[PDB]
Amino acid sequence: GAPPIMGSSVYITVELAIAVLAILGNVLVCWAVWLNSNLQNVTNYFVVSLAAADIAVGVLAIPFAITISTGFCAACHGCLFIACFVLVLTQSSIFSLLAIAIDRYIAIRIPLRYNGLVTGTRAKGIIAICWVLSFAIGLTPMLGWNNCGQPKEGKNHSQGCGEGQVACLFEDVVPMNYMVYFNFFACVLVPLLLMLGVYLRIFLAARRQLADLEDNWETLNDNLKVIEKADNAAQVKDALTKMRAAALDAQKMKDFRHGFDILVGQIDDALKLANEGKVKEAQAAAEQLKTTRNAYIQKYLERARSTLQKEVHAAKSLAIIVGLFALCWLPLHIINCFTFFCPDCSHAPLWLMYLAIVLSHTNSVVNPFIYAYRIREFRQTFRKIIRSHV
Ligand SMILES: CC(C)CCC[C@@H](C)CCC[C@@H](C)CCC[C@@H](C)CCCC(=O)OC[C@@H](O)[C@@H](O)CO
Ligand SMILES: CC(C)CCC[C@@H](C)CCC[C@@H](C)CCC[C@@H](C)CCCC(=O)OC[C@@H](O)[C@@H](O)CO
Ligand SMILES: CC(C)CCC[C@@H](C)[C@H]1CC[C@H]2[C@@H]3CC=C4C[C@@H](O)CC[C@]4(C)[C@H]3CC[C@]12C
Ligand SMILES: CC(C)CCC[C@@H](C)[C@H]1CC[C@H]2[C@@H]3CC=C4C[C@@H](O)CC[C@]4(C)[C@H]3CC[C@]12C
Ligand SMILES: CC(C)CCC[C@@H](C)[C@H]1CC[C@H]2[C@@H]3CC=C4C[C@@H](O)CC[C@]4(C)[C@H]3CC[C@]12C
Ligand SMILES: Nc1nc(NCCc2ccc(O)cc2)nc2nc(-c3ccco3)nn12
Ligand SMILES: CCCCCCCCCCCCCCCCCC
Ligand SMILES: CCCCCCCCCCCCCCCCCC
Ligand SMILES: CCCCCCCCCCCCCCCCCC
Ligand SMILES: CCCCCCCCCCCCCCC
Ligand SMILES: CCCCCCCCCCCCCCC
Ligand SMILES: CCCCCCCCCCCCCCC
Ligand SMILES: CCCCCCCCCCCCCCC
Ligand SMILES: CCCCCCCCCCCCCCC
Ligand SMILES: CCCCCCCCCCCCCCC
Ligand SMILES: CCCCCCCCCCCCC
Ligand SMILES: CCCCCCCCCCCCC
Ligand SMILES: CCCCCCCCCCCCC
Ligand SMILES: CCCCCCCCCCCC
Ligand SMILES: CCCCCCCCCCC
Ligand SMILES: CCCCCCCCCC
Ligand SMILES: CCCCCCCC
Ligand SMILES: CCCCCCCC
Ligand SMILES: CCCCCCCC
Ligand SMILES: CCCCCC
Ligand code: NA
Repeated sequence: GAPPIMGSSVYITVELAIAVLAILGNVLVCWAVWLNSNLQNVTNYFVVSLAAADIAVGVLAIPFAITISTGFCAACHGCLFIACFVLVLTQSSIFSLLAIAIDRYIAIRIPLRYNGLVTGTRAKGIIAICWVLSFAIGLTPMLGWNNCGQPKEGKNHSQGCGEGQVACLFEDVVPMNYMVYFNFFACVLVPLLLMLGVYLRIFLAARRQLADLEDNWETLNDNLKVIEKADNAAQVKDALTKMRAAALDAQKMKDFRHGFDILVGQIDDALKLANEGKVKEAQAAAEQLKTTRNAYIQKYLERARSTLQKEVHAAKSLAIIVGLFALCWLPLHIINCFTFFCPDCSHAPLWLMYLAIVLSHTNSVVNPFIYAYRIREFRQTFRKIIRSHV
């Protein structure tokens, strides 16, 4: 086989390239949120926590990955810290992605309660708790779920390690049952399936809200046509009963309120005429509603639709981030499943292990590109920072 330094040189060069780009792009994200008060909202506090975890991949996890590739002699607990630190950063990423999804689900489900429920102060406390939990989950092997008690004595003596020392190789110190059942199934796949569930629920909520606005609108217009081609008070009365219910529903901001006030008032004016049997006076009064609709109600309808469409576009952008996380991490998890569940299978070759490691690290480069492409407020801020400060 080719001298191992040759494959190592390629691996290390690739890891350093990824580290440089992870740091630069994620620093830009943080700098943008810092500069632009329009980016300073609770959603973007989780974006910043996620960017911090990605900067720590370039600054720490990649140098650790380079180190552990050598199989250097180390105290087994020092070795575990180097092997497991990236699991803390990845767990922190999962908590941030889950928080973003739930945040967007609260914003679309109860918009009026959002600002008083989801505050900056609460977000900061959740981020701190999530970072503590990420340390506890990713460094669980350091608590004694590890192979330090069953060292590879042949590798230890071949590499010349001292006493209490092991050849520091990931799959010699970190148990595969930890990596498959605890890390992958419980701590990554369950949260990814939950996020999939939350985004589903966001898109279902948006679609139901957009459908309800269109139905209210159509109830308005159809009942207007019922009233026109009507032939007695009872008919005009029944339609105006529908319209009034529909109009109070659409209502649920001074220029807005004046609109629904006029409309409801006109509906009651025409209701009083109908109840008095005055059918043509009722119909004339109902014809008035058309100018209230054209001048106020169509404006509110188009603004509510535009807000919901923006929320759908934003939820697609954030879900793409989750999909790219899944694409970059699953290969390594799936290889661990083959290693663990298929002892009769040939182990994935080294070149494939290193490709899957590098792919996982590339995930710390991509988020700044998704933001620049998909989110106008980020792209415009990145442009200002690059033109001005470079
Ligand atoms: C990547 C780049 C674009 C930016 C990096 C920024 C800076 C701050 C990186 C900092 C790197 C350090 C944290 C690296 C730590 C390296 C440690 C883990 C190396 C350990 C090697 C060691 O212990 O020596 C080996 C022998 O001592 C052993 O065989 C005997 O005990
Ligand atoms: C995010 C996505 C949209 C795009 C991601 C792009 C991905 C595929 C990264 C591309 C990099 C590769 C084309 C090149 C990497 C080649 C590396 C993995 C070769 C390593 C060879 C190897 O096995 O060396 C290690 C061993 O020889 C041993 O010495 C221990 O280091
Ligand atoms: C602020 C940032 C830069 C601090 C980074 C400190 C890092 C590099 C320190 C903290 C704990 C350290 C480890 C502690 C113990 C051991 C076991 C020893 O047998 C080999 C070195 C090794 C594996 C150390 C490597 C360096 C290490 C990982
Ligand atoms: C999430 C997307 C990108 C799917 C990627 C699936 C990857 C991880 C799959 C596709 C084919 C798979 C390989 C197919 C066959 C073998 C041979 C066996 O002896 C060890 C596992 C190994 C080497 C598998 C590892 C995982 C593998 C590389
Ligand atoms: C993509 C998300 C939603 C699901 C993840 C699917 C994972 C857990 C699946 C996909 C392919 C599966 C593997 C397919 C084939 C084998 C070989 C068998 O001898 C042991 C089980 C094993 C190794 C499976 C383990 C679980 C596995 C890796
Ligand atoms: N299985 C595994 N191996 C390694 N590194 C060692 C690659 C290797 C595997 C076998 C061998 O004999 C020599 C080297 N890093 C690893 N990182 C992860 C990981 C992180 C998150 C999910 O899986 N899994 N993983
Ligand atoms: C991109 C800047 C320069 C890139 C670094 C060059 C890579 C050469 C370093 C080789 C060191 C190898 C150490 C031992 C590896 C053996 C692992 C089995
Ligand atoms: C918002 C600021 C981020 C806060 C980060 C602080 C994290 C401190 C370290 C966590 C301590 C947990 C210890 C559990 C693992 C012990 C294994 C040796
Ligand atoms: C296993 C599910 C993975 C599916 C991937 C979803 C991503 C879709 C990509 C379309 C939109 C991408 C926007 C910009 C792409 C830049 C990539 C660096
Ligand atoms: C070896 C380093 C790998 C980093 C690859 C990251 C890809 C990010 C997407 C860039 C797309 C830019 C297209 C511009 C037209
Ligand atoms: C402010 C952080 C700068 C840290 C630079 C650390 C460089 C680490 C070199 C490791 C040498 C290990 C060689 C073993 C003999
Ligand atoms: C900054 C406030 C401290 C946060 C306290 C974390 C509470 C931990 C509760 C149970 C821990 C379960 C860890 C799973 C391994
Ligand atoms: C054999 C070395 C083990 C070191 C573990 C000592 C620290 C206690 C762990 C407390 C974790 C609390 C985190 C909050 C859930
Ligand atoms: C989302 C699917 C998760 C389920 C994957 C579980 C696979 C268990 C594999 C058992 C293999 C047993 C091998 C014995 C020879
Ligand atoms: C990084 C994940 C995608 C990798 C796709 C490559 C598939 C080739 C697998 C062949 C390896 C077979 C070796 C076993 C003897
Ligand atoms: C705007 C409030 C968000 C604060 C998030 C900062 C996260 C920093 C954690 C650093 C841990 C790296 C090891
Ligand atoms: C309100 C915006 C504040 C930006 C916080 C920057 C956090 C960067 C921490 C990176 C740590 C990596 C070592
Ligand atoms: C006594 C040698 C092995 C002990 C391993 C300690 C690693 C954890 C300390 C790191 C501190 C983080 C800043
Ligand atoms: C600039 C960052 C330097 C990368 C750290 C390389 C550490 C490799 C250690 C080899 C252990 C014997
Ligand atoms: C991979 C993104 C490239 C960023 C271009 C330069 C921005 C500099 C940020 C400050 C360190
Ligand atoms: C575990 C991550 C969940 C974060 C939820 C988002 C805000 C809720 C505050 C009441
Ligand atoms: C592997 C399941 C997670 C995928 C979620 C992506 C949403 C489009
Ligand atoms: C259903 C799980 C039992 C199989 C365990 C296989 C571990 C090699
Ligand atoms: C024996 C090496 C085959 C594949 C090399 C890696 C592809 C990028
Ligand atoms: C210049 C960095 C060299 C990488 C470690 C051998
Ligand atoms: Na990450």
